[PDB]
Amino acid sequence: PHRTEDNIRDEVNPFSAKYVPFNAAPGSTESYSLDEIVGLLDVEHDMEALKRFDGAYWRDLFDSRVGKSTWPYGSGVWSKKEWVLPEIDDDDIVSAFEGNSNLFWAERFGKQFLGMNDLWVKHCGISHTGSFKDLGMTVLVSQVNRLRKMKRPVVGVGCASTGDTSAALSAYCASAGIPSIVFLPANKISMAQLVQPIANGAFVLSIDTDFDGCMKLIREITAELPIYLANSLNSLRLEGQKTAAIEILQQFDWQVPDWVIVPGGNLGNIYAFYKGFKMCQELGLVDRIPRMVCAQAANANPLYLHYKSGWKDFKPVSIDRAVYALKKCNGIVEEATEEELMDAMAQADSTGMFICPHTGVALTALFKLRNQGVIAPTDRTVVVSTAHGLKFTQSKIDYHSNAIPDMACRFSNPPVDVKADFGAVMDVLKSYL
Amino acid sequence: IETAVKPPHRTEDNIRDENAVNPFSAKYVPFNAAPGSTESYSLDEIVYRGLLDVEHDMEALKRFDGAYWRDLFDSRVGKSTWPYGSGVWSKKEWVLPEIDDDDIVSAFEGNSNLFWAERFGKQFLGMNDLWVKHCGISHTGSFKDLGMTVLVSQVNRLRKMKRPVVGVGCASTGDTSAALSAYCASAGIPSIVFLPANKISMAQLVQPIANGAFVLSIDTDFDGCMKLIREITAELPIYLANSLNSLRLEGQKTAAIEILQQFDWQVPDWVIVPGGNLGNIYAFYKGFKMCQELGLVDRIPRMVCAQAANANPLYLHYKSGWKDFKPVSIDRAVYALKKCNGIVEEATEEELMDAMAQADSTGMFICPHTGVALTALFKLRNQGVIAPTDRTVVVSTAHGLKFTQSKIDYHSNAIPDMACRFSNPPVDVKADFGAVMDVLKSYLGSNTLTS
Repeated sequence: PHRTEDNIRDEVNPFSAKYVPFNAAPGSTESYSLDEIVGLLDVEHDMEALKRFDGAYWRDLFDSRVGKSTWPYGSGVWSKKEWVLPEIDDDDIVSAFEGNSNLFWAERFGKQFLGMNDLWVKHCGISHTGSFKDLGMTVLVSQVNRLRKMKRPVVGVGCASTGDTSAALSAYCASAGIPSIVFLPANKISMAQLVQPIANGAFVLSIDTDFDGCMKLIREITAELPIYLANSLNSLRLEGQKTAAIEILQQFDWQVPDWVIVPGGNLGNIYAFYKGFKMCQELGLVDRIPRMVCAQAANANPLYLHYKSGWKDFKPVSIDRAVYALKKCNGIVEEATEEELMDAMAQADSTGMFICPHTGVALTALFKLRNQGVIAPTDRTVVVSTAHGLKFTQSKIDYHSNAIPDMACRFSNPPVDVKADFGAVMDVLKSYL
Repeated sequence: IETAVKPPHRTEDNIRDENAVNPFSAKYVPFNAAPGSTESYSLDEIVYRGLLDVEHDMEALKRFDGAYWRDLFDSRVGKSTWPYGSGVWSKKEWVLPEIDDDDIVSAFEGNSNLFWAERFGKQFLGMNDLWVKHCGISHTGSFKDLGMTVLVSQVNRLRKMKRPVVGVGCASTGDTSAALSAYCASAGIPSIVFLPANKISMAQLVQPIANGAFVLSIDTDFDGCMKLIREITAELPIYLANSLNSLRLEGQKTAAIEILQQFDWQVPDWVIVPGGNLGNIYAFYKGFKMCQELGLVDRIPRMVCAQAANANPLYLHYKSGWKDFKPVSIDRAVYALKKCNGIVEEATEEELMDAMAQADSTGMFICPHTGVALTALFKLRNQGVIAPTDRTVVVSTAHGLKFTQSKIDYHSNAIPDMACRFSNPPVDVKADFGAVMDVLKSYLGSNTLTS
């Protein structure tokens, strides 16, 4: 007769968190009940309250929740609730038990292509929406669900993008029965790109105008209707995303890896991991944080240049957080060309994986840093995969059919045509074998 | 009191640290018979006297009580050690007891997400304890990975014992082939796909291709193809994917053990298994059964085999009380369903799709088979067979991401001979505040009279 929510409702909160200006002096502070958006905001937890419990207490508390199907600890994010949204009521949490993603030992690729024996991939993309964003959306949508119930007018959530952010947002909104709206220029509508929000019941508007005319319409609409924008409560999603780092540690029985390579499409990622590794060390779960590499596609943004110039010319798509993080962990930034990224992807896939392009960027960077002697053959290294390879089948098909203009596709493995003659078949097989 | 761990060591070397007599073993046995024949797993038998089944020495296993097994397995949860980091190998003693960890080929498959379908359960079925076992949320996006790690590990073992095995072959284009080639690539074992040229589809073969499989586009049909395969394998040491079929079930059954483990060893009332491949339902039965026989739990759940309408004679036989059943091979499914007081139900193409759209509307992103499973669940709910509070688990065998075209077609009302009654296409609107505000107002249902 009872659901898991009842089961746990059967059992003062010392923990809390608040918005704070990202990296400031004694500054100000906002509440999560508010919709502040700005200087970027950062979520700050009461470290004083948390330090009242030692490292062993936190390691054990979290480990005791591993493998459970209870509410809401069955989630890799909520199993660390005290460090994410300490004050939310379990009744408001919107979760699909995201997290607890596969931590894969890349034995063959590590050894055959990098002379490594301890290379791993954190498959954040192996989840229900096929994206790392689910970790952040469970937090954002839960908070929105909380505010909604406190009768703080919130008729729905809005979004103006067509990628993974939108897919994860609409999936969680649908889960809580919260209206989800997607605002897009008609010429940007692609059934393929919108398959998830669409399947998830989102209200997708094909507006006859351009991006600018669209942003203008959104601003006007949200100005008169209680509709929060996806990338508005951006700071909140990092609280969910940072648990992936805590998870890596937990999965290694609380041993800190030497290197963690994070593909930086969204530069908030690297900061989220840093935030997660950092909270673990500050609270004594572990004694150190790993050095991190921000792997970027060539010419994606000025981050790589600044890194090469020792950060000297850096002045606070917003690389502030990434710079801060990399500085704090003696980090590094490396690039990968379109062709390196794709060839690395084909090489990884040839060893049995089925990765996303970003992971190709991460592995290219790993290759380079290996040659440069920065990363040792025996360094325990973790590459973060943020999206399921299945989302990039067209790209793989193009590469393997040598259909990518201005690229050799040197590792393509197209089907081999052969006549239905025992002799002919035996000959091609003989060569292959 | 032990030597410090070496930095050049991998988790595989790290566990080689072990030496007495292994009390556990398994062998091929004729499926469902009386006292008799047997063959080793190192052998390549396929039929007997016809299906083979893997039998474990229950005598040896029963020497350890239920609590010992529950605790041994639970102690491996959340670990990244070799090979226990795998949801399959964490139950090694019950899968391939004699294989050496050095021969195991694994990508730490298993430990898949067990999701509480709160909203769908309550809103569409009046249920409070409905769950989905996401076997499809894995590296190849398929449930087959649980079986291929076992099959490819065994093949890898036989290969190293110098028992000639130059590679593995396959004549299909679906998930089986994707999982097979991924694991083969992982062990550096040649993988070959034999297909008629007219059946080659880059989209259907993206994984074996990306995984380095040797894909042959043969100018002939299916029959000419099977003939060629029969000939090739007769002169070359190449095992066929669906040849060592029995072995795959050993891996697949761990999904059932995992469901129990995830519910803190509490047996669900119902488990609904979409039966495209009829071996699935038997694998789950095998898993639940072994847990009860060894005392981990004291009962098995009742099961439902959810089939697409007219997929095979299983549904009919079930309706005729199995009376007319005479031993693509439904023998295993029948046996299992009989053993657990099981049920068979159907779903039409449209019911399956509508159910899929309804499930997705609550936040999921399921495969068509899950639609079949939910349609069956709906029916059994109406019939009163399944109670509103029954702890029920629906098994999803493939990631919804593998069926985006299908969803796109349905939501764009482009599926011939179907209403697509729950399609949710994008809504066209003019760039006018008033216009936009009007559609949103309607959507948000902010009217008090037509609320």
